[PDB]
Amino acid sequence: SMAVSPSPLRIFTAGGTIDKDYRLEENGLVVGDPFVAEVLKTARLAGAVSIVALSRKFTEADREAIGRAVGQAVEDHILLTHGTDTMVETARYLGGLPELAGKTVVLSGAMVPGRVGGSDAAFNIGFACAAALMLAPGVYIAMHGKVFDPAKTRMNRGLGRFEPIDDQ
Amino acid sequence: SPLRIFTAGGTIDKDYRLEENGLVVGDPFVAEVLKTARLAGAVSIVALSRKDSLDFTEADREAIGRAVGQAVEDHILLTHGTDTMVETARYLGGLPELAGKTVVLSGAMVPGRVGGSDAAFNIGFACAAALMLAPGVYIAMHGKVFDPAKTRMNRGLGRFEPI
Amino acid sequence: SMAVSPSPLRIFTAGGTIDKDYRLEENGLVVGDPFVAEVLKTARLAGAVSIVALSRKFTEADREAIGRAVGQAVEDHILLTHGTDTMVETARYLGGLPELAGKTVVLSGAMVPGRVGGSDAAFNIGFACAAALMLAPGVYIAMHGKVFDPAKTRMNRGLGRFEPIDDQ
Amino acid sequence: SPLRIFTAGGTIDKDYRLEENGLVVGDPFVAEVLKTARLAGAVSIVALSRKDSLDFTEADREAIGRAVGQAVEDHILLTHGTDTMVETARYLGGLPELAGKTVVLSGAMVPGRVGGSDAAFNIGFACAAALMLAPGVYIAMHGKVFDPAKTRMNRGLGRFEPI
Ligand SMILES: [Cl-]
Ligand SMILES: [Cl-]
Repeated sequence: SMAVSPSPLRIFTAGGTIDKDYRLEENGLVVGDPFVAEVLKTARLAGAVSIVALSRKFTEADREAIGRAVGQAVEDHILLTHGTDTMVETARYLGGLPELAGKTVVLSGAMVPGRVGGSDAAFNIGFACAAALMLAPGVYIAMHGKVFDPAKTRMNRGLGRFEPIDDQ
Repeated sequence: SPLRIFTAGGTIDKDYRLEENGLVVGDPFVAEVLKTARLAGAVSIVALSRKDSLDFTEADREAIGRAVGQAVEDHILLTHGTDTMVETARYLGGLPELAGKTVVLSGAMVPGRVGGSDAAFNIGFACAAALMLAPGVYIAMHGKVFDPAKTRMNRGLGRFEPI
Repeated sequence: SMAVSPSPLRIFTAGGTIDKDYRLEENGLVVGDPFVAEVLKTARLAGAVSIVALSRKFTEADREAIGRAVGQAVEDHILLTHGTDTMVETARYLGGLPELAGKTVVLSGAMVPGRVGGSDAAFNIGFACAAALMLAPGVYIAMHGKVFDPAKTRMNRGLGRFEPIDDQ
Repeated sequence: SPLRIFTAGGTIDKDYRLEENGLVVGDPFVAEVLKTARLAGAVSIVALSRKDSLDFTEADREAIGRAVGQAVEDHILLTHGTDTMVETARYLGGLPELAGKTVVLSGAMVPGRVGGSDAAFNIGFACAAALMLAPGVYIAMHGKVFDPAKTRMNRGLGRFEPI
């Protein structure tokens, strides 16, 4: 009965801008290795986090595999790192799965790749890990130091941020 | 909810100076992290100290408490050295003046301006904790929330641990 | 007659991978501000270096403007930061201009953008600045910790480096 | 020409350690810069010391001289602390054993592992200097080549300057 640190959070990675990295062959960026693993490596965690790579790019098949992976996890606190362009569509899909009803599921990512100077990625990862641990069960987007309801959120391209959709 | 951030120095903020041939407490690293965070909402940062957290007196903790009480915000982050973080947190937890606020202390084991630092992760985690936790005083480090009354720094592990 | 530090090196910037940076609007890299200025800012220079931006991308017109700028400089030590894909063509062009005959002219750049993690850029800039100051008059490519003769150099794409062309 | 790199410690190599609550001389930063330099040619790196350059004795300088003499390479870079860089350089310049070699000393005013360091620029500049300069001993810092016999560190400027 010595103390055992639990590992209540599992992270799944689905690619996106957060993970982009330069390749000579492409003369540009590709979706690379998961940047969340780099951030957690130096986080001096008390426990650990289980990080599972799902994809590196989006068909209903791809969202369905994500829902299967999230639903089959033993953990009830889940972070999914993802591209911002279809994050709302994935989040809305996950919110329709009854098997997620007792889980806190947070999607996050970055507007700037983690491997590019001046990125929001490390901040967003810390914020989203906490959100996944602390929010009540449901599906959320955590970006810009804010929690978003997927049914009432859109990307504002001129602003470069997600914004809430006001009730009419 | 608007977040108020206070900076009290510590390892997180250390930076190299030629004159000292070593590290000193420099400008608050939380401002560098939040500059690139693309924040959607209400934040402001206030400097309180750059003094060594080992050199904080009961008078210094009383002045930090009064400064946090000056904020009308009910969500507070205080960046601080880890050496006496538990002493400041326990002091703040005893002030009836702060009872409606969520106050989170955080910092870093490695300076933000040194390679391989925990600082940016800790700032994001602690900002969320200050917005989401119920009223009280907490330490947010190591991807965990600690109760100050039941926490110590374990120098053998280089981490806070529960008592 | 107190000591005055000379500024014998002038730098011209013509863009390339070295200067690439992420933009939200593009969802990828563009040619950004000159990365050589960022490196020299923290170099604690004894003197200074004059950095002039020429272009951010290549027509004979573009090479001709570069030759005009280099030939009109008062300095006899010149570094041009440039993309690696046509560096040999620019260098060979400059080597044909008699008005450059007393100048040491070095071209350099980076295989990885300076603003991406793990870049060769800062090393290449320090190496190329020294090369421009120390080599005898002529036109050179300085990359990979090596000096290349433009008439006897090609990019080896499989290798990701310039290589010499052996005499037959 | 093959370059041999020797590492004698100094600010360039400093890194943060929890146990010290500050910087110590860590692993050689020149190895980190050259790992990403995509080098075309012949290089090797040899560790000599992590001892404080202020604490180098005449015996230590004699041992650095003998170590540089063990290299068959005629192009040498020695990374070193700036406090006694001029003393080591002047000592090496007097060794007839080294007369055919180009030996360049360099380092950094800011540790390579601290943000805003001169280290990577200084390493690239000093590698080129070691390949290109005529036989002799030099200091390569601040984008300049210094003659050790005619150089001092000006602590008021934070730069080497000619005498
Ligand atoms: Cl791209
Ligand atoms: Cl220190």
